[PDB]
Amino acid sequence: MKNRIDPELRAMLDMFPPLNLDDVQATRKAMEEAAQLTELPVDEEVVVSNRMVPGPEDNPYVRVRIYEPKEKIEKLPGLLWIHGGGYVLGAPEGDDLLCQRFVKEANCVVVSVDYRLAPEHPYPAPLEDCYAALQWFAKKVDELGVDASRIGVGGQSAGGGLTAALALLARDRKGPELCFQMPLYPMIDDKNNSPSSLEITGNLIWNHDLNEKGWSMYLDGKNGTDDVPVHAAPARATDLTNLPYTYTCVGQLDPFRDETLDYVKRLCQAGVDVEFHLYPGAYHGFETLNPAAAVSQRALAEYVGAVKHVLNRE
Amino acid sequence: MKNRIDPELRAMLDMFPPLNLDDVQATRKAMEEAAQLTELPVDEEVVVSNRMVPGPEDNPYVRVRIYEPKEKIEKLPGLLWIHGGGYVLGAPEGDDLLCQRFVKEANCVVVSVDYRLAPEHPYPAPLEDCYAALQWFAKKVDELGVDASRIGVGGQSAGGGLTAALALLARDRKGPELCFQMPLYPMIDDKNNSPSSLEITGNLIWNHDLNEKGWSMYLDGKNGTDDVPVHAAPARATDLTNLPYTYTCVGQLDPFRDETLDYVKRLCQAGVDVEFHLYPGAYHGFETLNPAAAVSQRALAEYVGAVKHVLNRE
Ligand SMILES: [Mg+2]
Repeated sequence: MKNRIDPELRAMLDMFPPLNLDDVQATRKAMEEAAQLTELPVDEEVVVSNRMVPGPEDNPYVRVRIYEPKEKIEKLPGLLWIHGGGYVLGAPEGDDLLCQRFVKEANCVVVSVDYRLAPEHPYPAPLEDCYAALQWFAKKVDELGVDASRIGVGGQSAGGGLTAALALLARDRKGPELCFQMPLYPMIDDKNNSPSSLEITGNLIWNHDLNEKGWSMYLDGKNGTDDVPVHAAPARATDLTNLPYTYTCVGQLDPFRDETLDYVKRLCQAGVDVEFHLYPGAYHGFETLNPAAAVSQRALAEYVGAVKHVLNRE
Repeated sequence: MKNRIDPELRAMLDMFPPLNLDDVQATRKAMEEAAQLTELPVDEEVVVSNRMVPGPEDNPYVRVRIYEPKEKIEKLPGLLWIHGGGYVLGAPEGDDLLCQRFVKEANCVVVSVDYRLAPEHPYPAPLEDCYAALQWFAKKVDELGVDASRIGVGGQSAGGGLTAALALLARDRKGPELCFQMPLYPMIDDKNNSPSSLEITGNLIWNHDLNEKGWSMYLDGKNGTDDVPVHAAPARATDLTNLPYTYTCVGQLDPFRDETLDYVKRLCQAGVDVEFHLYPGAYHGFETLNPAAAVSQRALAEYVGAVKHVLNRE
């Protein structure tokens, strides 16, 4: 698709080998080796810690990674953050730069979830870990210096899917209150049969074949069948009423373009307040892979600004 | 729920006397008298001129209003601008401030069409006047100091519908080349039956009842029937292939929300480059009516920036 891709995004596609989910163990080991080569500096304005918190009943405690301002004088809003990786890869540490940016620009506390991964822990384990982390965050607002009426949830890709699912689950459980959801370019349609999901086939970071493998591992082979609940695949939701204010965005060359457009359309029809941005010439994860690109800098500034505006509004 | 309107947009909406299209002749006479009580915006960096250009067979001359930089030392891109007004109101002069902004920020020549209005001149008259203006603009690029490979078209509301229609018509006629289309919150679906159209019924600048009247006058009572060509109502297009790079945006509380989302989706599926922004809490024409509002300033800067980016790239 070379001619369709923004020129500032092309060079990074050649710079890294196409992702492979035929060997998930090997892919995770490779990503962890990459992570060790690229360690962030300490940012002196943001204090980062890990904590073990009670998990879902009869399940392991959940690790969360907490980012807070070095100086707290007044009560702050909160953001639950959920990393991506197809439901099968990833760790909170991968998103330290962005979480530190949300703390500094939104003046908030971020709690990032180390959810269990598929295929070892399929649905509902990853979502229940996110829900346990949200319960802990709401319960500990005293100690964190947070306002429980100003907690939102956000994430990218599979983490965006878990964000949209968690907003539905917390609504349905009269669960902790959420003031905002930011399901960025979210993996929400297990059927993998939208035109955009079918069209994106090659080395464009995420594609139809990767999506098929991630959904198969998350849903233990029930992907695409009638035996998939709304909380596993939010595209299946028919009742989107009484969900939180939503910000999302997607690149037009992301396989998730069409499911994202459809979710936005249905949220608006359900009376949910939505801001949505479709970016031209842009593939999945463009803004994380190409930080120097003008379109990446516009996209990052806008969704950091959404967190700042919505979590702090009167 | 008026609580869903952005607080910065509320005060102008209560001062807005609700539009009445039961007597279009009386409404135009009123708007022209209002215009005469206020001097038109001038700008020392922009030179404004009026020209009569050959029209369709129907209307041998069409007036265009031309905005250019005071200092032209190189070849510039061009923007054909199409004002809004429901197909039944308006004149180029109403958009002088925004056309001057495109000249100054995009460093372009703007040609704004004084198209014939419905119901006196129903479809196809308004679109054929725009097409005649585009033919003249392409023909006179050497005289205007414009690059024929860098001409776009843009407009708002009914002008956005004419923009989308003119991109289809120029494609179909192998008509002058367009490098960009900017059909902002465009009036493109004559059926007036989308969920967003039925949702927006009150005093929110444009609504279901006004939309029915504008379409009935533009299409001489054939609105909603099988007797409506794609060039009269671009929502009817099934072939969106080979259309120019598109920017569009819409407020969530605009009746055009759903038809705008659906056209964006179909453009992307046809392989057209598209940027789209949905703004929360925002009604039709918010950014023109509320220049002080933060969401207005973001929206205006983004679509002025799209003109600048797309007309000057490569
Ligand atoms: Mg299948």
